[PDB]
Amino acid sequence: VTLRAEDTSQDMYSSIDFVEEKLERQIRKYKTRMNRKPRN
RNA sequence: GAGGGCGCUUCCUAAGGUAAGACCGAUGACUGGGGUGAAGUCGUAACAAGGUAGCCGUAUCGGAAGGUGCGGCUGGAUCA
Repeated sequence: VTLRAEDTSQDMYSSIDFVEEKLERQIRKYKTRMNRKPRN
């Protein structure tokens, strides 16, 4: 898979914070999108 | 002689002490919860049949979201 992340906050430190946490929650979205190649 | 102040004790008796509380405030080592703020860190849950739909009352096991089970209802689905 390929997935980029050009996102924002007010602070660049807060963009590193909330956007890399957004990468964590993206992999949380990518659990069944990765692991569950069976949906049944 | 009567009566009279004083003569003359007591009654109630103001205050002070006692004891055994109760009330109410202040106060307090450490400590339980809650709210606020970071943007640490743990996590996939709750949201779509939101990734095991849940949601209750209840018992019980988790660091924690939570789980297991008793029974009930859609404020639930593909449509059963």
